[PDB]
This record gives sequence, structure tokens and C-alpha cells, in this order.
Amino acid sequence: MAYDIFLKIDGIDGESMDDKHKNEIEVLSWRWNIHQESTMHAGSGLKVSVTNLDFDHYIDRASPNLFKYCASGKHIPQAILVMRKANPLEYLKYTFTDLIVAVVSPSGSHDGEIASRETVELSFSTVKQEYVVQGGTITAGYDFKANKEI
Repeated sequence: MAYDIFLKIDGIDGESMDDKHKNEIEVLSWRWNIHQESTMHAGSGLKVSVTNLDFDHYIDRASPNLFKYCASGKHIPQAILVMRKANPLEYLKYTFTDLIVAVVSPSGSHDGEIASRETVELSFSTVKQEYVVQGGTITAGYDFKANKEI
């Protein structure tokens, strides 16, 4: 509807026809969070921690390869998530690195909404976000493997 969301995954093309994001994945919705690590005791393997990136898309050209990477555990160097108002300025960008496909969850319905869609979880060890005020860019990033800003 009113917002376009694109996900560019190294080695995992999507289907988008957009001029700026051709063959990226068109994303229906997405979420992730950073939070205090209070679950695990202090000596545990296993300070702050991050969830996976959870996103939804229509089942599309990326789906068999998301499945394949999930079953094999193959490492993904980077992925770029961009969101813009459908004025095209992509005001929001997350650049993730060192990802694994942790969950692939397809589903379908005879009903028009729902259709054939697929929830996906990607773990990532680093994230960097860029916001463009409308203007100038605010940026911040962190590496959760090294526990360091980037």
C-alpha cells in the first residue's frame, strides 16, 4: 500500500521489477529488536543482544533459495533492507552482515488476502541503520559478535 519495502540478499534474488531495486525481495512487513540480555546467567556461553530479522513476503523467486540456505546453513555476507514512502526517497535503511536463514515458514489460503506468503527469520551478527531526515543522514551500527560499534 502506502510504503515500499525492499530486501536485497546476497545470492538470494527476489522478483521486484522496481527500477532501483530490481530482483530484490518485496517485503510485506518486518521486525527485529535489540534488548538487555537478562535471560541467561552470567557465565553462560551463550551486555546486549538482538533478535533475528523477521520478515514476510509473498512466496516468490527467493523462496526456494531461502529454503536451500536454511537447510544448508550457508553464510550470507550482507543484506540491505530499505523502506520508502510510496516522493520516493528511501528514508530508512538497515544493512545487516553475516546472516544465516534460521526459519522459512510458507503458507497459503484459497482466500485472496493471505494468498501464498512466507515468514522468514534471518539471524545477523551486525546491523547498521541510516535514516534520512527530509536533509542529512543519522547513522548508527553495532557488531554483536565483537560487541562493538561500527
